[PDB]
Amino acid sequence: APDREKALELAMAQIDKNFGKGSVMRLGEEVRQPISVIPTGSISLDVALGIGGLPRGRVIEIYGPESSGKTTVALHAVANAQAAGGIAAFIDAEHALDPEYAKKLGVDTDSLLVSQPDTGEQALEIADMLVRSGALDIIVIDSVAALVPRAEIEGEMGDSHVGLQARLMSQALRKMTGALNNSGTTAIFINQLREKIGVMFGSPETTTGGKALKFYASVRLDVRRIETLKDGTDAVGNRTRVKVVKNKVSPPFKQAEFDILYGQGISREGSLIDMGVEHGFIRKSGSWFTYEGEQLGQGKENARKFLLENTDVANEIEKKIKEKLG
Repeated sequence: APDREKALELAMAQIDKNFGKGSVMRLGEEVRQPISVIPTGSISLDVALGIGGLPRGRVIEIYGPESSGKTTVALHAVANAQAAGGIAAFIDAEHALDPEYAKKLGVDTDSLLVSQPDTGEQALEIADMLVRSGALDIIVIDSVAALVPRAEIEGEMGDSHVGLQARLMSQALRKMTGALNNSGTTAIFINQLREKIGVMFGSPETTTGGKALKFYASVRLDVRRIETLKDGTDAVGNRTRVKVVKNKVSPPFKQAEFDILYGQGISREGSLIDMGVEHGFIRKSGSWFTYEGEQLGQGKENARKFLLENTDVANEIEKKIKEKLG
């Protein structure tokens, strides 16, 4: 009771000191303030990070099977970082990006830097100096599994005696991190995979590069698709679930879900309905959503419709959901 809580709180103190920001931390803390934070679009995922958005000046890794929604976030994370006089850079190595879409999210493509490395070392060296500049305030290495070494991509082997794509990543991230912090340029890395089977086995290892990325990232996000959608017709989109499996700026293991419409991507509107009920700020009168008095409609997408008609009631519902959490 006495000397205990006393010796502990003290001990941890002696820890964070010679060990980064919050090395140790109880899963039920309040967290301080990393101010610099990029809205991830989805608010659900925002409070999830505890800090409300991606911690600026750090390395983020969004990993998950295909069709999940990794970039959608990343992109948004850019659409926001941008709509604030920010400069974004997109180190593409998958040659898989669709402006039309990234435009409907809020990215200023025309003003978006987008390189296309021919080798791994290249993709990373670029991001390095393209970081020192203190200009960029967010870069997005698209596809870690794609950062193939000059070697394997130069016939001379595919491996033979190495761990290159691993030795590679490590080397980079290393001198790549110290520089990120200074320039305060948060860096997102997209990881590619294939989903579960009830209980995970698979390859938490890595696409031989992410091994290091694990220890260097300050936040890691497990973006898995949970279930598709419908509303009379066929399907307007996927609902996705993100499990923040690591976090050195707030408590980890938090959850967050939200809708990705095949059209506009994230569904702010609907993202409110969900957190609207979970926070009582809106109620259900039997599949008939209603916000104190006036009903929104029968069915999430219907209330989404109505919520998508008038910005006011929305900004209001938003207004409250945010004050009940900070």
